Amino acid sequence: EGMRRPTPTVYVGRVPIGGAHPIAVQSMTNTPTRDVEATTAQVLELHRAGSEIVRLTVNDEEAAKAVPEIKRRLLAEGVEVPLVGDFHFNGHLLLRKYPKMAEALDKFRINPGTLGRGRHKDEHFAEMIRIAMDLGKPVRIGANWGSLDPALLTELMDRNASRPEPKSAHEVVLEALVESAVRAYEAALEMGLGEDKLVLSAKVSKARDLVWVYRELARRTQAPLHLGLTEAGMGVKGIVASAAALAPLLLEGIGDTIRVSLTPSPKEPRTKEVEVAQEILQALGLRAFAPEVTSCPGCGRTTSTFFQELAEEVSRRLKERLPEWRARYPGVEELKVAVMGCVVNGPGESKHAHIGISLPGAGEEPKAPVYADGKLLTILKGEGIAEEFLRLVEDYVKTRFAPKA
Amino acid sequence: EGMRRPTPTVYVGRVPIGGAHPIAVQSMTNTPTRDVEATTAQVLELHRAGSEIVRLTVNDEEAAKAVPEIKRRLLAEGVEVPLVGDFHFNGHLLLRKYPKMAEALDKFRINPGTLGRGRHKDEHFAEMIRIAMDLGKPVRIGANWGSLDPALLTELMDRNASRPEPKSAHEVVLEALVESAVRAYEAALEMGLGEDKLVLSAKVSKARDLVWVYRELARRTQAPLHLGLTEAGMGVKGIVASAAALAPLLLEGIGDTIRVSLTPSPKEPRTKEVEVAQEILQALGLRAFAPEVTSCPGCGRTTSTFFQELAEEVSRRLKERLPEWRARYPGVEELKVAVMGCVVNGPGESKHAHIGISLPGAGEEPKAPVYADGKLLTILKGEGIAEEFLRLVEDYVKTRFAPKA
Ligand SMILES: C/C(=C\COP(=O)(O)OP(=O)(O)O)CO
Ligand SMILES: C/C(=C\COP(=O)(O)OP(=O)(O)O)CO
Ligand code: SF4
Ligand code: SF4
Repeated sequence: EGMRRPTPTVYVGRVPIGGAHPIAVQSMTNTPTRDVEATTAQVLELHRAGSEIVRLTVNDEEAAKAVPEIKRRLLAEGVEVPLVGDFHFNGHLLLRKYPKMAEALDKFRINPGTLGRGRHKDEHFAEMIRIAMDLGKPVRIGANWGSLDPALLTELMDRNASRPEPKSAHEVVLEALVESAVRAYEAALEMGLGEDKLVLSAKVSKARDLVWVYRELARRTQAPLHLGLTEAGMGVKGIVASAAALAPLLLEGIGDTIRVSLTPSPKEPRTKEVEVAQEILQALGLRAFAPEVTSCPGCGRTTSTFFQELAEEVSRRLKERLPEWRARYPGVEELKVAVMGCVVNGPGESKHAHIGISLPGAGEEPKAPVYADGKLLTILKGEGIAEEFLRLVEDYVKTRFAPKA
Repeated sequence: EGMRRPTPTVYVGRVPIGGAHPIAVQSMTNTPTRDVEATTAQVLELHRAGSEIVRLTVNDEEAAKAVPEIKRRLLAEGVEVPLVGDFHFNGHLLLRKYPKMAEALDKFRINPGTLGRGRHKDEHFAEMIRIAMDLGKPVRIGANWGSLDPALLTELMDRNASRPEPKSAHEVVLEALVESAVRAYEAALEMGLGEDKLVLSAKVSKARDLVWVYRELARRTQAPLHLGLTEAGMGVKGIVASAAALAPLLLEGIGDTIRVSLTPSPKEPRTKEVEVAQEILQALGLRAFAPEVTSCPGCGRTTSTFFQELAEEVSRRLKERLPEWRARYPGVEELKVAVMGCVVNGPGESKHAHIGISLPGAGEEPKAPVYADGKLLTILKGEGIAEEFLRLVEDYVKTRFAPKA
């Protein structure tokens, strides 16, 4: 778009991850995995909302035993969404003990910071890779600075201490995180895990750090990169931090799949993080999921209640019509609609949309121009402007995005 | 931090804008400017929420007649927030006819696309600039692709047609927008408007485009830059788009004041855009407005309702106590609190905060280790871990951010 950083293709189930493929949205469940009903339902829900890949924790024996049945229930519904198993501390134990789960999973996640501490640490690593290789499973090697390999930090602390100009302890923590991921990645390649089976990540919780980190990742490896700002937080803060962190990197062509790590409000659904990941990619023109509305903030030049109501109804109708438009009209995901408050930027901004309307603001003739494909399509006056506009959009979508050839 | 693109300082009222100064948050009212009662109220509201400068439309005579009164009322409350006047089409008439309005304002906004169409557009431009200079008022020359100079687009469209390889119609639009701001900028300086009286913007409604644009503006001029994604839209979309548009630029050191162009929902207050502007800068470490919470998404390894509720309670308490902490504890705005769901990343991430808590996972003990200043502080057990942690948080602040000198 672009342009994309070159990487081999990693297939997570039927979903290809890589530089020649769309950046894939994924998310993670928060149901107890031992609860097959709750976990199956949420996987469905996340998949429904647009999660192309879904991760779940496989944290103990009960969780592992449920994974085949969850996978069974998804398949019985024709739901071929890929499951990634999240493993910490005991990943080698469960995968060994439970081969039906290892087989059920479509990808394993390994954290090089939660393997175990020492010389059995390598064995756990090697066991997990071996099982992936025997089954032909892809692996994510994912570092996270909340669980940084202490031995590596020490080693780089030692290294940095004797540089002619030592770097800051903070910069060294980052170095050590990158180094954890890269060295684990290179160890897996040395064991013979194919380039087409290995995804990397190395997450931190501050936007400025994360850009540093993934720039080094991209520089030092060829692997597709899983990008996210971990422990993003709640509400507006969590949404903003996630977007601000990922955007500079994505605009640089770094990132091949993303997850947004929002803390849900108790009154919020787990599908919200999917919404955010989608809006990030679409805002950067890197994906198109669903029609969008470009609207002005409204100011003293337009009637506030009228305007905000019109903008809200247009966005709700688009969302309403989307399930039908997907089936009927292929390509409708790229639809861009404008709703503007007055003649200052109304017409101009409307012409940058597929279709748009500007209301007459203060000082203006009581008319509301509608533009389509850059030129005046018609002029609305009177009551029922919202529904009139939405009829124009409906016909527009039918015409521009109709199936052809 | 950084580093900041160097610029002269432009004082908007008492608010300094420039490379040597904190990036200033601003906003814009949407009340009828002629409604003194409504508009004074909203300016206070926005200033209270943290808008350091507030813009209001001055679109007509009635609007103009109100601005001196609005300013009077703000000042009688000891509120010295700078007011920016947004002018289109008739700025020269209003500024000429209503000199007290000209004086009451703290800054004038000019749009080079809404001046008039041709050579009287220069006369309108010059009158406004001349008035600004006589009063020593700062000016923003703000271009917007929703009101792009049509003669300018034609010219560059024609010029581009004769390049050995013409650019797309889209890229030229961006070209013309830069050139509109750049040309108006050099025109105003040639008129003798001071470098310390000139701020620039050139806004588009698409992130990737906005990055290209402000990179060009930054390169071709020396002026402080007002940065924003115009017509950002509603809800999560508008929030994400604003964040993703501004972050790449701010991280590059481009941008000296920001505005977030959110379309409010009818049930949301005009202050949300200020909230978002705040979160953008604090996420990138550029400002510190208020304590923040770093929290995990939660997963199958912890109990959802408890974790999400506790995280919420922490964030609400921070918000509740800040007015008190603001007076008592200088610097508390930098406070970072972590709330984590389990032992995998809990301790690590917590040790990266000022104070944080690691909760007991689905592998259980109702007890939660608390970290402060990078090390283990204590271990809470039993019921009321939530309330006990928050008492620890209050005590932490009382000690860490205690009065000094
Ligand atoms: C579950 C977990 C961390 C946060 O979920 P995250 O998607 O923020 O990070 P990671 O899993 O490291 O990619 C364990 O590292
Ligand atoms: C009111 C207005 C535009 C939108 O408010 P904006 O702050 O999004 O854009 P601008 O004012 O052009 O910097 C007039 O261009
Ligand atoms: S389009 Fe008009 S009403 Fe909307 S923000 Fe711009 S000037 Fe104000
Ligand atoms: S800290 Fe624990 S509960 Fe939270 S997301 Fe990470 S692994 Fe899951």
